[PDB]
Amino acid sequence: NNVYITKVSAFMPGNPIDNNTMESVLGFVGGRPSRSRHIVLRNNGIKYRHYALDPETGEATYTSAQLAAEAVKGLVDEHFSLDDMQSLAASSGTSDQIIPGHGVMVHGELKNKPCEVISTSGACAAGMTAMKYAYLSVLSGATSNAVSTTSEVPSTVLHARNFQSENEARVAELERRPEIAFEKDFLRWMLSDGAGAALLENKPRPDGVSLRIDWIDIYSFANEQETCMYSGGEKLADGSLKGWAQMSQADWLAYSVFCIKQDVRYLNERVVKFTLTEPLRRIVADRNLSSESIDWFLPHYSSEYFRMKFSEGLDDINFSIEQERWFTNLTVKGNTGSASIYIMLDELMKSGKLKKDQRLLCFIPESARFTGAFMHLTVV
Amino acid sequence: NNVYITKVSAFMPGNPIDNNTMESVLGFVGGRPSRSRHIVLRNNGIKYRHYALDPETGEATYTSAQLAAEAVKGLVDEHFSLDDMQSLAASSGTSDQIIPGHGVMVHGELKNKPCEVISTSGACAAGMTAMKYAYLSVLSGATSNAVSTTSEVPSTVLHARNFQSENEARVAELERRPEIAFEKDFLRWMLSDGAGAALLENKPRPDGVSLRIDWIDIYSFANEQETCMYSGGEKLADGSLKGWAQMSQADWLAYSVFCIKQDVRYLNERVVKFTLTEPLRRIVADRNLSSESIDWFLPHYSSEYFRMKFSEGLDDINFSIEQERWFTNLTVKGNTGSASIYIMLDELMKSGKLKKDQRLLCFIPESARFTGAFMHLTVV
Repeated sequence: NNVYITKVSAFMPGNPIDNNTMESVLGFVGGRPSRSRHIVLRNNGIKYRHYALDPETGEATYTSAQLAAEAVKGLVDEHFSLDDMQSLAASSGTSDQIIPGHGVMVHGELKNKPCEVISTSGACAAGMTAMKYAYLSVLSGATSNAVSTTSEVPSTVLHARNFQSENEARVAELERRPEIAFEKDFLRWMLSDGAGAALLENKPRPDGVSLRIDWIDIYSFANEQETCMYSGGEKLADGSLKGWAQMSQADWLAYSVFCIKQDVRYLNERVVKFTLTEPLRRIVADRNLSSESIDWFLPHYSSEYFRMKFSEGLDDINFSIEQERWFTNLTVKGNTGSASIYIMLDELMKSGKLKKDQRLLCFIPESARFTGAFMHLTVV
Repeated sequence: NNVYITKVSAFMPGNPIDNNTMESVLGFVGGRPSRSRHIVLRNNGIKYRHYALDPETGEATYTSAQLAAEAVKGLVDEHFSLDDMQSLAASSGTSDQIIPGHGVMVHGELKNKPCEVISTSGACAAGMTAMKYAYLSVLSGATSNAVSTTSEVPSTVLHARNFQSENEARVAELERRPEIAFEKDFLRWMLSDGAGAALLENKPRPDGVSLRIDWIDIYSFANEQETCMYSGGEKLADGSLKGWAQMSQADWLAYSVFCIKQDVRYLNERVVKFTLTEPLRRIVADRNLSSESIDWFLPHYSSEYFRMKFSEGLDDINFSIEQERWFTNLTVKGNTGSASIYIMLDELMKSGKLKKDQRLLCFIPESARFTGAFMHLTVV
């Protein structure tokens, strides 16, 4: 009983948007430009990204459910139609609503016949917990195929309108040039929109390359790490997170409780050890891994600032992988959060660089409260 | 390989609250008592329920993460300790925050050692997609045990404070009737708080009874049914759902965008067909089931009004099951959403009424956008 990725699909809304255009798309808070955009862009290295926003009108061009539906429809070919789907697992850190779950909204867009639909939640790793669900479904024999998909439209919550009531509130407290906290403004030049999907099957395709999933290992370090990326709440001085419904309605607006925030200094101190080295050293030992066997390393490292910090982490645990074997399109596609690993896998599989028997290691960290997800693939 | 539920656990916050006491815990909107509470209670037949709310001082007694952690802790005994957990799958229709996912917040409360943590999302069926993830983990051989847990604290969003800006906006608009619509007040007398947890293992336990999971089948009918229960958005005239981030910040408050709403006429028209009869007649045909072979039917039917309507649905597909084989504790535990099936299973496994070889059919509908989840169990 084996599981193979036989088709991957990526969908980026609209056109690539360069560093000089992006602020006009995401808007000015309180009539003024962002103070730190320039150095955020310099540190993260990202040069283009996509937003599900109309360039001329600023209207939304895709809900999160539509974006995911577009990616799933990219899996359809002569070997697979939507109605063949035996199980659909979907996630989005930026779901359009709180209830219903994201997956049934995607099913509503796809309109394929009644089938099993699962939603996973969280952030960067949620696309990988959806993929592991789909993997387990086929591996166990519950189904002979499954589809996982994830989508991200943080443009919905990064646009300047998401901070207007906060700006107006500080103007009623008479401050002259109020600026939103860096913990809020920072993610606005980091996160962008994208969606991916994967078809998993219990036999490889007759022609072309398939990727056998050998395993998917996931570890949470929330038992001792604090929340680090959060929305729908506010992080307290003691490190705990206060949920939005424990705050007053007035405060939701005055503090932008529903925008995405990052405890940047805490991230910087702990992301490498508690998303990479602590889980990977466990997995290396338990599975008897050799870094020399890995032909392709696909890391979602979010920001050029962390590329070599993660590489140092691999060194510290005797699992060095030279930059020549690292594959990523972060700089050109954007940090699409949970979709990043799908947008990487999509390009590598369609590139023609893969060779039979080659081995792939996928690393998907989630700084939200420090999860590391890892997947080992073998080309067949 | 096989999967056994070897322990179930349930946690109700606080003391049972009766029909006369409940509105003082949940509050008046705009100083006036609710006009619909009496008939909603008349129709749902519920007499007790629990809220994670201090009844003297009104403050929260458990977050959703804490409520689930209390349930997971109920699983611990001489045969299982928290650190033996190879996988945790958690869900909540009322997560404390949007990011991170509910599961890693549960882990942060439990503080057990690093392990795999997965979150599922949605409403009533999300407890069962979480359980099916745990079941597939053990069925596939990925792990030898797994824990699923779900928690509900709708009290956080049903309290009167969640409607106070809309009341003010309706007073300010000079509405002849300033009360909030039935579609927003209805669920305040329907939904209540509770959590459950289940331990799944690849061998039964020697002492006492175990429940072998024969299968879990799930169907979504969102391909043709509109959204029906929803929060963090609003239903448009054309039946689509507009997500909260597409609405102005002022409208979030003016219209209570983040409260839980239900389209009651659409619910009443469609919930029996598209959560019970359409999925179950598929399951019955595919697995060649006979209603005569089921010793215990455990249905989450939410309201007395629907008990015989679901029973009628069984008749329509020639799967009649008479009331003496139904097991529920709704009237005395409340409608706890996704937790309901855990709270039914907890009582039944502890009642001593289960005999070896008896067969259980669990039915968990989700009206949110019409999913039916079904689980078949055999006492060993």
